Amino acid sequence: KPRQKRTATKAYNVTQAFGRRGPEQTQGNFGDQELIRQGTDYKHWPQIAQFAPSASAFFGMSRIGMEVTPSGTWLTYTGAIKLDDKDPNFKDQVILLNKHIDAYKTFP
Amino acid sequence: KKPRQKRTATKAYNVTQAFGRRGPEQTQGNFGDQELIRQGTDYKHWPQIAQFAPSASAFFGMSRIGMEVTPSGTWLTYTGAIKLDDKDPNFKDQVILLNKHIDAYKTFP
Repeated sequence: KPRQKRTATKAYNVTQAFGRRGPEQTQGNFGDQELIRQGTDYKHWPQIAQFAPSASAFFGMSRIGMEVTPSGTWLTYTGAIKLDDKDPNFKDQVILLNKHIDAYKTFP
Repeated sequence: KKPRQKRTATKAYNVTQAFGRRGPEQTQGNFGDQELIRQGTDYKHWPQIAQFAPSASAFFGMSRIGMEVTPSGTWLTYTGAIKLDDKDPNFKDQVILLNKHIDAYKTFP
């Protein structure tokens, strides 16, 4: 199955499925060590996954493009998802997302 | 009623209804010709498009995720790229299909 259809778990983790966390255009930057090692087994995974798009929304909400580089042919995507600041758990949701965004920068 | 990112477009609740008019601005979607806009996931080639959409795990694993707080609220930003498989015997058809939908809105009201 292609990379975009993989699901990370304890036995096949985020790094294995999706590469090291990092800053470059081809890399993902999301996840602290616990999420990287556990994937969808991570204790707070469903609280993160609520923000992941359906296939329909992915193609409906995003700015989609095609690029061709020496490495290959790429379907590019970009977008933004608004958090509901009336959700009771809003403050915690933001805290959780921020804990995982660029977590790798403090990997010792 | 569902959060925008969990909606599913269909003939009953089409791409415009679920995700707004296509156009060139940000958070504005640019993907879909008139047939896909009207049909969503009922579109005849929807599976050949959906093969490129990430799982929840992949979306958070592959993408560049950010958080933008602005006068309108708090936004989770995402950017990334999905590699097509150059060795897939249907690669040429995939490229044609995606290109047919990217910025299709430019050609119709």
